[PDB]
Amino acid sequence: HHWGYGKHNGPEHWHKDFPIAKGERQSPVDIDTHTAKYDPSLKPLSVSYDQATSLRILNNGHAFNVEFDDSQDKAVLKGGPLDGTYRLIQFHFHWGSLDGQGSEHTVDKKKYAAELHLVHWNTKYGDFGKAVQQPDGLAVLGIFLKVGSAKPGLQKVVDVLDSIKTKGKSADFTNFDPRGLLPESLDYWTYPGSLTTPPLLECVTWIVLKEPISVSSEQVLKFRKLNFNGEGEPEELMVDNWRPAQPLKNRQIKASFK
Ligand SMILES: NS(=O)(=O)c1ccc(C(=O)NCc2c(F)cccc2F)cc1
Ligand SMILES: [Hg+2]
Ligand SMILES: [Zn+2]
Repeated sequence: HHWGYGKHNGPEHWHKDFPIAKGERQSPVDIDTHTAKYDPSLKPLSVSYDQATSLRILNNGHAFNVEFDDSQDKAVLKGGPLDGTYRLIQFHFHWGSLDGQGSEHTVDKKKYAAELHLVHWNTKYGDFGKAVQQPDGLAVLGIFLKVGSAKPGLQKVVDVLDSIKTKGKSADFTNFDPRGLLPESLDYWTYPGSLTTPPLLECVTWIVLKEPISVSSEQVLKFRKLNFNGEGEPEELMVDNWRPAQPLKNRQIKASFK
């Protein structure tokens, strides 16, 4: 049936319907800090989210996405290893059933409690659908979440989760500022990869921030109360919706710092 994160339809089965799962540039990967190459020609990241217009938050059965209006250059990502402008279309998280797991990428094999993905698409391609048919169509900003103190900027997201408990449910979510989810430093690692969920298209330039943000135990607890199932079906808690790290193969992870 449809792919999932369970025993019978999880990551290890995806290859059957999406053969690209065993490709050459799959994500996520483990970031070996001692092997990453400091590249002094990498420009600083430019995050312009001052004009961001959030619209809706939705539970799609795999995670919850906060969608933005990408009809024009309102919230964009430029600089870093990117060429051209990339528009923010949505952000979502991957998290675990326990605090010691949840992130997709790992640093020196270390797993974080969750990982935030800010999905952007290259404006040169006209629309998101075209962008996903190109090796440089997407840019995803990956941010790690570690359990500690509450992140004020995340609370609005946490408060609306009750409204979208089950698959298919959505709630209007305007005036949310994504800048409140950013760590203080924009230092990062970057490597060419893919979507971490089917169809696993290899169209992504991954930019993983070095500094993680802190969220309270109660904040991530609320993520865990979401459901994979739709209303009226047997309850399956939405936890551990992350894909294990893939082989790096012939790729180099570059760092923007030393
Ligand atoms: N975890 S992650 O790598 O950042 C990521 C980001 C975006 C998407 C997505 O937009 N799905 C849409 C989509 C389809 F549903 C079908 C075909 C192409 C797509 F882009 C999936 C995974
Ligand atoms: Hg592609
Ligand atoms: Zn993701």
